[PDB]
Amino acid sequence: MPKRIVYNISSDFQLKSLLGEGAYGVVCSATHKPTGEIVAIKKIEPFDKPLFALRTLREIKILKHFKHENIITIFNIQRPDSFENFNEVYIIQELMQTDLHRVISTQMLSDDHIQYFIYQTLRAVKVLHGSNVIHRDLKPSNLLINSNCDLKVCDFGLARIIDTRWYRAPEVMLTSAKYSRAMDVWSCGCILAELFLRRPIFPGRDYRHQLLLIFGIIGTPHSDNDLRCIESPRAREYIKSLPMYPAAPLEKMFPRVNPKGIDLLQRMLVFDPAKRITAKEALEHPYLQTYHDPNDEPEGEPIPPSFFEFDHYKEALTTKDLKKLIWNEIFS
Ligand SMILES: Nc1ncnc2c1ncn2[C@@H]1O[C@H](COP(=O)(O)OP(=O)(O)O)[C@@H](O)[C@H]1O
Ligand SMILES: [Mg+2]
Repeated sequence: MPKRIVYNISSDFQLKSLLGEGAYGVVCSATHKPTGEIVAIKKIEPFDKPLFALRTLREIKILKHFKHENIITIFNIQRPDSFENFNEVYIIQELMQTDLHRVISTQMLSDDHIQYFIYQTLRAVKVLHGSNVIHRDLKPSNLLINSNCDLKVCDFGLARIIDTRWYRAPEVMLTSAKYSRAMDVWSCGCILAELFLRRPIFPGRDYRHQLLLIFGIIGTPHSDNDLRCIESPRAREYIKSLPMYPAAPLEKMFPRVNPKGIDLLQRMLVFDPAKRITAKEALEHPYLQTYHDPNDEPEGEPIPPSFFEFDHYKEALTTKDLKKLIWNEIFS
């Protein structure tokens, strides 16, 4: 518990350990004295840029609205004592043991575990997509895991309601990419790839490098038909200035990996977003039959765009505007 970590929270809590520290959030476990229960508290200081406040608002509205076995459970949100003093947001949630990035880099995983993790990740993506929400930042560190391997997705601040570059879909990097469910499926494929390979599959240093590593594996879109899904004719030019790589032979690349797993993986890492398998289909794929239960996979209920009506504001919301919005979401 670095001393330089201060939480203006109810004294009922005793900070125990530091679990994460970024430019947006800081997460620590903490004991709740009245019950003895250990929890996790995500502290956010969102009022220096509108971007951080928008991210904060989207994240708590999502966490307060969604209830699903594979979505992190929120217990409550600290109640600020006054509006003037309100400068930090403290989200109190169920404590999880670790996250998938930590497991992947510290554990050898059996096939059964890889199947179960990717399965739960897809089950969460399905309910979000069914509710017309795309996460947009799916990666192993945002997949929380506890001892019995239950997985729960977290970090919902970048979500959007429809209509790290290492896990980003190519379409997102070639143009003013439209938000689509397919970009989450692409990240899911990068995560499945990482589970098999035991390290990230496309660790690009920059945008150029990233595309280089990507086509290296899936094949360079050659024919016009392939590039017709790319809006910016210049973007198409860029692609053509690339080597014409052939789709790598994954069975030979991952000789110790379950073939069905390989098959599912190639249906996810497809250049053309429209040709990418959907979350729902992926749950129905043979690789996951041990876990698939079409009567236990919530389809979701549509959320209107007005749920984040502020994402469409013409004259960009002021920080004070955003502060009242966050405050009202906390007290409701
Ligand atoms: N509920 C939780 N239980 C245990 N660890 C957590 C929990 N929430 C977050 N963490 C840890 O904190 C890290 C960062 O949290 P995250 O919510 O993704 O915030 P950030 O926006 O900073 O990435 C995670 O990668 C994980 O290791
Ligand atoms: Mg995160």
